Amino acid sequence: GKVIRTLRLQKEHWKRKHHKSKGIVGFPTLKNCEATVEKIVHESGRPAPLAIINYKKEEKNTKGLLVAIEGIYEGQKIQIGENASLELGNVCPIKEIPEGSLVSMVEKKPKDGGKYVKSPGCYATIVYHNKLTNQTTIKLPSGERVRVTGESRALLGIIAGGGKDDKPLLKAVNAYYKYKTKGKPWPRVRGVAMNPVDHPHGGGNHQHVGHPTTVSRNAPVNGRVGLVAARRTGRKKGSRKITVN
RNA sequence: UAGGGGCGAAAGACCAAUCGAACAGUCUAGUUGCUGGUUCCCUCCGAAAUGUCUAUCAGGACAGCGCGCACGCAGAGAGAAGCAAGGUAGAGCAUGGGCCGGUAUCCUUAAGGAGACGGACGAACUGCGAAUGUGCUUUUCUUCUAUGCAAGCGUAGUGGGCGAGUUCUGGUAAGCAGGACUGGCGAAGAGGAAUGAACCUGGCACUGUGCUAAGGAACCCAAUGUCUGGACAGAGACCGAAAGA
RNA sequence: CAUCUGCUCUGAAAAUUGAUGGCGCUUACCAGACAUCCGAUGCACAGUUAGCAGGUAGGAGGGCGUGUGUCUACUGGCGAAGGUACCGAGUGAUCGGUGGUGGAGGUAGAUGCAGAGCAGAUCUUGGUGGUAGUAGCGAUAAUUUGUCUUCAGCGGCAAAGACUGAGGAGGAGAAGGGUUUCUUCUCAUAAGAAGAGUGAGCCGGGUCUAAGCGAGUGUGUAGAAGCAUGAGCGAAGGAGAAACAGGUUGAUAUUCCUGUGCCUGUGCUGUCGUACGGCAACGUGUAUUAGCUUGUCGACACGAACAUCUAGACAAAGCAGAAACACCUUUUCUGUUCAAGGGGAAAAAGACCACUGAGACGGAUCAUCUGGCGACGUGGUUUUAUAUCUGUGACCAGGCCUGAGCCUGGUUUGUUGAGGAUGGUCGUCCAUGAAAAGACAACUAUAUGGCAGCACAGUCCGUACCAACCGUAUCAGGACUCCAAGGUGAAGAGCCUCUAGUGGAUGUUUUACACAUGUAAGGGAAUUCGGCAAAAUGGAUGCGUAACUUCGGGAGAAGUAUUGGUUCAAUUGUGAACUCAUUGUGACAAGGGGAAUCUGACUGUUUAGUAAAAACAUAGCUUCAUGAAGAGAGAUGAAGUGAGUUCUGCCCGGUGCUCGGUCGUGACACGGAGGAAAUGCCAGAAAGCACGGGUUAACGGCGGGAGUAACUAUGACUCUCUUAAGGUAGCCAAACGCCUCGUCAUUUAAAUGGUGACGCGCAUGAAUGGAAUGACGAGAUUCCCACUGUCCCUACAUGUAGACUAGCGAACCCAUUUCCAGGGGAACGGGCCUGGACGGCCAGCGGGGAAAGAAGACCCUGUUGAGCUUGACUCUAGUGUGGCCAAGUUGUGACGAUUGAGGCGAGCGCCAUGAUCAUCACGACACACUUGUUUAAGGACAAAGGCCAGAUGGGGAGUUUGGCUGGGGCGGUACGACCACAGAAUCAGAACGUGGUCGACCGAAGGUACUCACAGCGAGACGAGAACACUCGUGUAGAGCAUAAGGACUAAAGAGUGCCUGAGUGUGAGCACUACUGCUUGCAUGAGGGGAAACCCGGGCCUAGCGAUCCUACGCAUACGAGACACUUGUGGCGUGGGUGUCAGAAAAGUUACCACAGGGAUAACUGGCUUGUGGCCGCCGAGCGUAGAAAGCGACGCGGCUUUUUGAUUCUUCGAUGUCGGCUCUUCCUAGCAUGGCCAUGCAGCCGUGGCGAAGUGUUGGAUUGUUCACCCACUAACAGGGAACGUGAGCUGGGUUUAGACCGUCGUGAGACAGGUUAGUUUUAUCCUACUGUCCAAACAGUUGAAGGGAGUGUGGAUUAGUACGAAAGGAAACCCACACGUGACCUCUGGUGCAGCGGGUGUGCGGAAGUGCAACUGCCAUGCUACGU
RNA sequence: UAAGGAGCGAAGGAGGGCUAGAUUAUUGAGCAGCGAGAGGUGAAAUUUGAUGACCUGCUUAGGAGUAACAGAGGCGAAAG
Repeated sequence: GKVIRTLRLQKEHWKRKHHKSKGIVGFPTLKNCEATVEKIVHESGRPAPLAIINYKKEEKNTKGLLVAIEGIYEGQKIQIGENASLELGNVCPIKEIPEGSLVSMVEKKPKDGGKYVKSPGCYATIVYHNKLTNQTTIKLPSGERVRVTGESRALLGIIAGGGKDDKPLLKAVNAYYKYKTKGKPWPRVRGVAMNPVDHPHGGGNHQHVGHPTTVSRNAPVNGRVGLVAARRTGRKKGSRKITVN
């Protein structure tokens, strides 16, 4: 047969375009700074708003981008790095923040610029500090617990734009605007409605799959469709998670 | 974004009147056990549609039947006369299978059974047995025979057949399917059955005079009349049963 | 009288008209005989001749002709070759001469070399016919008259008549074209030839940057591709310094000329400058370069309402000129202009500054709103149009003259108003709506800078025209944009007009059949698969509006009434009166409505060119995988179901996916033992596999049999088999039910239909999603109201073609000689044989030419393909897993490998610890390697490369998927062997002919020598019986012989008993159609067997139990071995084993309804032919039955025929094509007689019937369900018989069924896919030829006639009278003449319907100044003549 | 007014809403010790344990609750 939809959309001419982008998002590199928030802006592909910051490096003014936490305003002064106060919207070394606190834009290793929590409405929880090894345990929004060194930086607050998934998209055109900038195929034609030249689920005198939909992790790429390496299937209840800090 | 690739609100849709794999050009005069065609005259000879093996059944090869060149040469698609083998037609029912009825007598019953016998029968019953056909010897056995036979060598076509008379098997039968024997049409014209591949007479270089065949002889149409019996039905010359006055 | 033989007779019925061959024959027949004649390519005689003589496929011998070579002989201007008429020679292929034409070359003989002879190939190229002066040439607005040319153009010009109608058939640009544009001449004409024509600082290109492309360099590659970075490039419609009026040419113009300007720079001469004002909001002053830095401009979505301006359009008055006047009118028409640049208001809308000090309150918008972070008020500051003036006069209208110049006007007011411009507000979004070049301000330094005059400069390329573009063209198609008047009306709708633009194949009143349209008595879907098509409804205003519902909707529900003109009131609500001959959204424009069911939620999308859908999409719902990112779990990808409401039961046995451990297996490397060494051997061994768990909103799956309740039925209850679990809740003859047209109710006169119920449901059912509704479908289906030419049943009229005529002018197709009936024939003839008939012409028509299209698409065959699937065969990319490979450095412990000095148990193995090399975790440093944490972080790990080895692998690649066969498939095996039967008494001998057997078994069931029988039957012998052991007599096999069938065997070949391993070893010859195989037989040998010996034995009493080349295993002796020699491996020879059952021997699964190619009537799906089982119809006999009684009527059990209208059986004709079911329409034939006419019998009183005979003239209907033929009901009737003609009839129609490609359901399949199972959507081409048929002319002067031959026509019902009669116990109950009607036939318009071309009238919208006369769009009342039936 | 409503003074109650804290207990994980059974009942089986249960230490993570004092005691319109 021919090449499936899933492979074609991974070729280079289909990658997302950057022509409307504001810049690369991430923290400054300097040990200490005082910054001012210049503007709060929407960026074409992203639902969380961005804040433009201004800080001096040598004598010269320089500009950066952060993801906005909820409760900043244009004109606010913010303090970055060691010796910053625990005030909403400051950036601090993680070892300085008390247990049970909520944080965003956490660095996985020092000076990486911030990864981890970046989507609207999300946060992470500080669950443990180890005074020997200088590690800290953070609980991520998937439920995963990960350990990071005390020298990493983090932003104090919750990411702006929460609640967005409460309102249903009642019409086809509303879905159109949401997926127009994403990589997923919309509208999505079902594999059982294709001919066998186009998809492993195609063909036959009734619409059916005909073979089990759970497939191996090591299966060849042009036929790896369906539920890939599923441990279980169906709507029944699972089992207890195992937890360590 | 480009061909075993694209693109698809999915129809195998669309990608320059081309898409269940584009166009241009080359390899390439790709291959073909299958269809079509294959160019002058006269003379002489003249088939086969069967057997064995084949991923064989619309094809091959080997053998059998033609022709050419021919070393050589007592032979013959016919009879007699001695001699073998055969189990069909007819005939029979003696081992085996198998239908109906029995006198005297016998056994029991007071029923039935057996029976000295008669009638009816078999592709896989036989005690007897033809005609026709087959083989052996003898030219020291009639009759024919050189314009004849012919080892050997080289090489062709053929390997869908069909029909008549006599017979057979399967089938209600069939211008049906399948065998055997002797001549045909295939590859055969001419005269006759009004017409007809195969039926009757009878086998063809080219002319002329006579005669016959088969079939005809009022007229169409070359040749026709006679004698004796039957027969009356718009009958017969061409044409159907059991049953009948 | 009874039998038998001959001829006649009865049994004896088929579809166009018919066949002893015809006409005829009764003395042309049947049977028995007789005469002699006619008749072959045969026979006789005679010529010619080698004479011996037919011939396909095929084979051989001798000759004729063509282009060129070598030689010999000749020839041509006193006319060569060629070509054309005649004449001679040869059996023939061919050859020779004569007369005209032609104008320079040509042969005869013998040999040599070949591109060496045509009727055909749907042959190749070129040229020409018939058809044929024919088919056609005419969609759109429309044309007439005069006059000149033209020389014969509806060409030009005047006057009329029309049309596009400002979302134009008008005026311009772009893409595309490229001289098509202008002048002259000529026809050569959508034709040529010769010239001429496009002028810029201010218009556009050359500039900037979007999405993006990229030279070079780095890395890579055999070279490439690719990847990282990046000079340069990327918009004639995005950003982008500065121009406008009026004139002029045959053709250019914001480009030329005149006038008035502007931008960017340069230079001269004058003339001034180095600062101030306001509480402030800010002003006055035309101001230099340069630089940091901060900001602004360039610089931006959609939608709605409200202001203001400008084009435009109206109406009054003034003047100037036009139109109209039988009448009337100060009625009607055209005009009334002002650019860029300069100067400049009031106004409206917002910002802001000073004073002031406000509320349970003031201000303010069409709408939101607004104020102590300062309201109202009073005075100011600033930003954004426009009117008006100047632009020095141009331009327009009119008058007077004129081959030129003068003169006069261009004045005032009101209403409205964009489809253009601008301003400040408001709404929407999980969508927030480009960059850069180039500018400007503030701040800091620095200063000869501003203005006026005059002068200079600004390169290069494009510039004509389009109705001329792409479709083979002068093609009804396609193709990016701009400007836009008046009336009617909501409206750049339709209809009518102004500005501007427009047109030719000719004449004829022109039948039939058409194509676009009108109208119709009475009836109203009766029509048809189906209301398909048409009709009906229609705008605005008011009254009045149901079920159900997600509460939004349904809803314009439905149902009803009103509407013109005039003259008034009243001011947006509307009222009232008067008036008209059909009435008023008058033309144009403009919904039919209701009740239910199946199905998809909705708007949206799709097979360009047969499918618009129930299919796809969609919002919502659920599952899966991941902490990797230029992205970071409210994320990023993969699947399934299909909005909302309400539910979503049970199963982890199989298959898959996933998790955990090894107990076993499982590669290469790395080790070990041995040997002179190679080859082998042993260990070792990840992941996988196996094993144990999880998982169905994963693939999917979800039962049988018996009994049992006070009538019968049914079974809550019991028992029994069975499993992974035995279909829960719901729903149903449903788009899913075979039987099936299921049963009951309702709808109709009548229901294969619809709806409601019921349910052991062939084969319903739960995100392979189940069930109940709303709103919305060009979706499928049933019914009702309105409405109608769909129909009964057709008639009349209009336009355009068509017929005839002038001008112009083709194609398909074609072996052609073409009237029928029967016969035969390749089984349906135009042509052949025997009969019936025989002409040409013009216009129509569709019976035939199995008419033309196109090497049948269905079906089979080919050792021909391609797309797609998987549990087919053999490989492969990707993904995982192991060991090894760039000398990192140094610590600690550990297991392991190798050998000593210790200890235990009757020097052994076992237990202690001490030295020698690798080596697995763990630490701590920095040097390889990694990362924009980069003057940095990690770190010998990772990540990325390389060489070998295992695992997985329809993601892909190649290929295969036997044969015979009463077509193929499914089934069997007639595919290798053996016996019997038949195949007309040797042997042989076919069919999916008949009855069967084989793929082995046995140390004896083999070899030998000797002994004796057997199966039964008749007597005996205790228990002991039907049947126990023992005896005597008979006993030709009635028994046995392992295993089919046949043959064979008696002191044995059978049953016993003894001994043996001949079921030896070498090597020959033969038989069965004879290779393999099986058997028969010769000679030589054994320290061979059995027997006294003669004799016998190298398997089974005989006929069946089996297999090549190459490779490999074993036995046997004799060989070979590379320069030489020794050994371990190897190679030769003979013979046996390991195996091919498709058995004279390849290594192999499906599907195509998406399909291709070569062929086949060697072979299926129609018709025809042969047959007639089965279907239908008729005879013979007489057992019984009929109230008696064979036979009025019947007729068992048996027996003989006919028919082709049923279905089989067979495969002769057609696969380079004979259009396939039913209906509609129309004609003819048959009889086996339903009605109607004449008769005979009766169990015939009469009435009504029943059985038969001669007879085919005239009849045999309207409907409901269904695609039906068929069936079954209702209504009528004299009666509602049965059939044929290529299952009559598609260049006659229709297209409901079946049978291409889309899609749903059930059952089957792992799947692609299947299903004489159900459902819905699905392109019907061409006559102009010949012949037939229908009419028309000629053959046939004119007037009057004749009648050969051909055609043919009237059929039936009722009433009255006989008559309440005959006849019958009664009840009942018949038989001419006359009159009324229906159907059919032929005519006719006096009457009555219908139609409206000629004729008279009326109104609506808009044109010609009014009235009168009238155009266009079309509407409407009456109606001559004519034609017609619903009339006579 | 030994009818009602407004108000003053000192005091009492598990009456109600909110904010910030608490002693144990029951489960779950981590690590350490030990080396065979634990659980449950009238009596037992499903079941769990050498991948170390049970029991004893130390760490942690959550979400409920307020024992004994506590009564013919108190409060509220009742539910509480």
